[PDB]
Amino acid sequence: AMGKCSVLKKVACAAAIAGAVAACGGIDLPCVLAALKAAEGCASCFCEDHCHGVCKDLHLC
Repeated sequence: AMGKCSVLKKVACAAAIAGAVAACGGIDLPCVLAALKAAEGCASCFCEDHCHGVCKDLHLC
């Protein structure tokens, strides 16, 4: 899903969620989502390519 992340901010979601993965230790989708969820809408950028197991659990896609 596009999310609250347009084409330009699709380049910036990696930075938005980056602070969340950095909080756990890499793309730990169930982990970063807890912190990244503050970015209501760019989490959708995060789980976009990670649309699987936990993403459905993450509750995005």
